[PDB]
Amino acid sequence: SAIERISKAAHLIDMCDIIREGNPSLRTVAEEVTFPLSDQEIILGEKMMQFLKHSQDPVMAEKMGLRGGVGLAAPQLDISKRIIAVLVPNAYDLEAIMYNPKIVSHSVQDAALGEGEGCLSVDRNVPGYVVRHARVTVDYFDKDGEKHRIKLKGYNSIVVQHEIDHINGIMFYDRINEKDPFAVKDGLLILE
Ligand SMILES: O=CN(O)CCOc1cccc(C(=O)c2ccccc2)c1
Ligand code: NI
Repeated sequence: SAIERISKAAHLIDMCDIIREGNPSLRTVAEEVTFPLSDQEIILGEKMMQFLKHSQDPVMAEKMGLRGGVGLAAPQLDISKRIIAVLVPNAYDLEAIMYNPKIVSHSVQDAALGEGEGCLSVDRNVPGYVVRHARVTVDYFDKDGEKHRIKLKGYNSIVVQHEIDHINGIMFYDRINEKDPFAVKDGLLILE
């Protein structure tokens, strides 16, 4: 069991735990977690966040051969559960382990990072503007089953949507304009 070996106290998540394109799991819709959470589900969220911090540490990332990341979703670890971790640097602009996250409202205005996007499960560069909602209101539960409702914009908004896409089986390039990858449509805000 992926969640079983990953949640072992001694286990450190690394690139070898992250599945890549082709693996059906990344295109499957993740199952919601029930409350109360099991100890493994709590530990998993903590392991995921630990990985993000390790991936953002020069020495640590080097040692473990880690790709820098600002977010991670359980499906990427071959665990089909609606659990995601986000860690956006400013200490941190956003630090959160989210259970059953859901977008409950979104702006009509769209947004896209001017540099495009990349994915830990994608070993290649896919240029283009990843079209997302500029702003989103997200509901999620923390490890204690406490509900949170937050509003995100700018970079944080993009990052959370990218991870939520993973628990719904969507990849970043699925939102890039096939015709013109760098086309600027009315209402699209380019971030940079
Ligand atoms: O699912 C998780 N991953 O694949 C890890 C990466 O997650 C994310 C989430 C949102 C954006 C990106 C980027 O590619 C990026 C673009 C410009 C500036 C900074 C970041 C990566
Ligand atoms: Ni990704």
